[PDB]
Amino acid sequence: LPRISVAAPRLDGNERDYVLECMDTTWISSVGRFIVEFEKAFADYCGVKHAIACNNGTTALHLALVAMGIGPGDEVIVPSLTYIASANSVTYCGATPVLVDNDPRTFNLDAAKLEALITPRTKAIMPVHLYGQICDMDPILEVARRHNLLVIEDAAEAVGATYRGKKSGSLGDCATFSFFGNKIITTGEGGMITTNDDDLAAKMRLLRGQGMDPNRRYWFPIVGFNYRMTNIQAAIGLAQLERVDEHLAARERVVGWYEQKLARLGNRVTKPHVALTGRHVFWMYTVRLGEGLSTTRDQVIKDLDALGIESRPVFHPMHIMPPYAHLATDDLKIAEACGVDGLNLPTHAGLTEADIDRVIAALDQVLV
Amino acid sequence: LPRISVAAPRLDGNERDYVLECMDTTWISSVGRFIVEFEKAFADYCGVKHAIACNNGTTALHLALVAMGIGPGDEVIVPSLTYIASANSVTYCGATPVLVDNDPRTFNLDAAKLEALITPRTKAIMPVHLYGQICDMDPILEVARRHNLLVIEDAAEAVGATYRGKKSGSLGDCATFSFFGNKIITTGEGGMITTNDDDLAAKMRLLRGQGMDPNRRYWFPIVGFNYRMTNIQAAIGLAQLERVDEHLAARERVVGWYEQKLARLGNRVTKPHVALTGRHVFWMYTVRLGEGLSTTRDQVIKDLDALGIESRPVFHPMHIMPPYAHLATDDLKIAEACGVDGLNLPTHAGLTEADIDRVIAALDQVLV
Ligand SMILES: O=C(O)CCC(=O)C(=O)O
Ligand code: NA
Repeated sequence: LPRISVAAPRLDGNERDYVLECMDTTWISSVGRFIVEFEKAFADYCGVKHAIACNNGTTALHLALVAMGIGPGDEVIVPSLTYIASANSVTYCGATPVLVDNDPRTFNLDAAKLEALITPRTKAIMPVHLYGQICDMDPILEVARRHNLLVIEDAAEAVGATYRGKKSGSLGDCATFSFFGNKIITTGEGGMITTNDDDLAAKMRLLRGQGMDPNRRYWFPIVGFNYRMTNIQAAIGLAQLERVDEHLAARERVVGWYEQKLARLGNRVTKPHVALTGRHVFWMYTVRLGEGLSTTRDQVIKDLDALGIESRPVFHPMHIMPPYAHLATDDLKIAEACGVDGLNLPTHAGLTEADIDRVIAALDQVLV
Repeated sequence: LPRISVAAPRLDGNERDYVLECMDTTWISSVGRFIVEFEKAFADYCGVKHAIACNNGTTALHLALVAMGIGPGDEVIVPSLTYIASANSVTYCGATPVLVDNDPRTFNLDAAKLEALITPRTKAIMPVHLYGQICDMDPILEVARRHNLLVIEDAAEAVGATYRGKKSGSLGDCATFSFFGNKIITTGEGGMITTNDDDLAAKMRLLRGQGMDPNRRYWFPIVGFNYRMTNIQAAIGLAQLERVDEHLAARERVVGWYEQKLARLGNRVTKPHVALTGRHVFWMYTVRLGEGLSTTRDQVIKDLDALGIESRPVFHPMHIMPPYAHLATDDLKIAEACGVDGLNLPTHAGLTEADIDRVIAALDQVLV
C-alpha cells in the first residue's frame, strides 16, 4: 500500500550529468553557461525574444512588476482564486491587488468581470493560468488595450500550454513561470520571466543582479534585488526542458486514465472542463465535488489520505485568508464556490494506471 | 601564467558527493536532509540555538528585518561603508537607513558615532563585519541596550570570526551570512540567519516559507516570501562547513604570506589593522594605498589586471551612489577616504606562496 503523491519530479534526462559538469568545473553560482543556455532555450520554447532566469516563481513576479513600474498607489487586478504569491507579488511593490472573480469551469479569470474593476489607479491585469490552462486571453488583451493597461501572465503552472497558436509566456507584456519542485518542469526552486520588450528585459536584468550597472562594475544606480538563478538550477532546468514534450506526454497519459474511468464516480464530481483555445497541460487534475454530497471537501481529503492517497483543496480564495480578507467583495462568488468544492487530484509523470485506479476506487468510496 | 582571481570556490570536500545524492534521491527542492543538517551544524558552529537557511544573504537580511518587525517609519543605523544589500534590505522594509561612519583602521562601524544618530524612530543597528573582522561589539551592544534597540549583525563576510569568545552570528539579536560564490563558505547562492530567540526564529521560518502555517498546510496567516534554500545548496553548504577549519587555515596561511612579504612595498601600502578582539577570518586582505603615491586606486586595479591579477575597490560608500546619495551627511568622511584608497587583494584558499609572491611583485611594479 505505497502512498500516492499529488506531485513529484522526474529527473530522467541529462540533469545528473549537467549538474556534474557544474560541480566538476566549479561553476555553481549565478554565472555559467547553463543560465544563458537555459534562458535561450526557454525563450525559443515560448517563441519570445527574452527569457530572464530567476531564483523562484515568486521573486520573478515581483521583479517583473517592479520592472514594469508597479508601485505605491497602483492597482493590479488579480484573481482571488490563485496561489498567494500572485497577490503578494503586487503587495511587495507597495501596490494594491484588486481581486476579480473566475470562470466556474476553467477556474480562470473571468474577462467579463474586468471592466467593472478598472479605475484611474489600474496599471495592469494579471491573468493566472490555473492548472496548466491558459485564461481566455483575447478578451483580456482587448480590455487592456482599451484601457492602456499592462498584462502580466502568471504562467507558473503552464509551461507548454498554448492559446490560439501561441505558447503561454508569449501573450502579455511579460509572463512569469515557476520551476518549484512540483511544477511541470522543475529546477527544485527556480523561475523565469518571458517578454518581447527589450527595455523591460534590460530593467529586469538590471534589478535581478542587485541593481549593479552592467557597464560599470561596483557602481549601483538603482535599488535592486538578489534574484539570480544558479548555474545548477539552470543545468537542471535545461535538461528538463530538453524532455518537455515527454514530460507533457506523461501527464496526458495520466489524465487520459482519469478521463476513461470517471463514470465510476457519476455526478459526484464534475471533471475539469477543457476550453478549446489550445493545449491544457494539466499541471493538476482538478474536480469540483457534488454539492449533493453529505461529506465535505476537507473530509474527503482526510479520507483519501487515510487510504494513502494524497490530494489538496483548490487554492483558498485570497479574500478568505487573513492577509487579504480586507480585499473581499460581494462579487467573488464563483471563486468562493470553487474554494469550497475544489479538489486537486494526483497528476505527475510517475503515476501508473493502477494508481489512477486506486485513486478512483477511493473517491468512489469516500464521495458520500 | 594563469590569472590570479580575488576569490574562488574551493569545493575540495563532499560537495559533489552530497549533491549527487540529492540528484539520485530526487530531493533537489527546498525540502530535505541537507537543509536540516546544514542548519543544525551551522547553528552549532556559531554556538546559537537556531539557524534559518535562505536562498541568499540579501534575502536573509530582508527576512530577518521583517521578522524583527522593521517597517515603514522605522530607522536602522547602517554603515555607509558596506555592500549595498545592507542598506537595500532596510529599504525593502520601507524603513530608513541612517548612515554611520566607520573606523579608519578596521573599516568597521564606529561605535563612538552611534549615539548621536539615535532618534525616536531608531529600531535597530546593523553592524557589518567587513572583510572577516567583527566590529567592536561590546560598545555597540552597550549603546543599543541603553536605547532598547535591536542589533542585527550583517556577518556576510565573517563566517568563523570570533569576538571576546563568541563566534560571529551569536552577538546581536540575530545575524545573517552569505554563501555567495566568492564567500568564505559558498553554496553558489545561499544565505543563513542565526538567532537564539525562539520566537524570532519561528517567525523567520514562517515568512521564509511563503507565510504558510506550518500547522495548517494551504493556510496563510500572513504575507511571506519565497526565500527558502534548496537541498542541493544545503548539501554544498554542509560539505563546505565540514571543512571550515581547513578553509580558514588556508586563508590564514595566505594572509601570513602577505604579512611577511608586504615589507617589500614599504610605506606604499598600509596593511590591514587587526583588532585583538578575536579572530579575523580575512574574507579579503585589504590595504589602503599610501597617500604618497602619484597613481590612483582605480589605476592600480587596472594595472594589476593587465598583469593578470584580480583586485577590487573597497566598497563605494552608499551615500556617494545614486540610491542613497540623499542620506549623505557631513560626518561620513572616514568611509569616503576608505572608499578612495581601499584595495581588496586576492585572498582565497587556492592561493600559493608563489601566487602571493606574484601579487606583491606586481604591486611593487604598479604602486608609483
Ligand atoms: O553580488 C552579490 O550578491 C554580492 C556581491 C559581493 O559580495 C561582492 O562582489 O563582493
Ligand atoms: Na596620492
